[PDB]
Amino acid sequence: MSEAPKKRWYVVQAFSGFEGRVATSLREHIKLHNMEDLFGEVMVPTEEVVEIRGGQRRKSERKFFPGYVLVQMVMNDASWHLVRSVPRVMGFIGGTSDRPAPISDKEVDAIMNRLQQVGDKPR
Repeated sequence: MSEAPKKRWYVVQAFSGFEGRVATSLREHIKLHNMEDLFGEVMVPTEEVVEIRGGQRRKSERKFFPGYVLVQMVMNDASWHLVRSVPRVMGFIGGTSDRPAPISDKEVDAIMNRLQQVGDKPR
């Protein structure tokens, strides 16, 4: 491209429990529409399976944020339309439901950083 391309991170809203599968669907739709060029690195704050271990106490809460996924890609009419075609997808998260405002790359790292955070010392 005459001008250096810029990659931006976008948030994807999906139903809880299927957030992991939703990401897999992107690879299929993107691979079929050859949109991989736009998608750079998708993030998955949820695991396809769950661990037997759980909160030490029921009163305790979870800092995990299911239903939210981060994906790096360029905002365009193709990808955008491709995202809507993705099944089990509520929509995008940004200023409006038709154009997700881009966020700094460091901000995207903070979101995933929260998932790594654990309640080693519950109070």
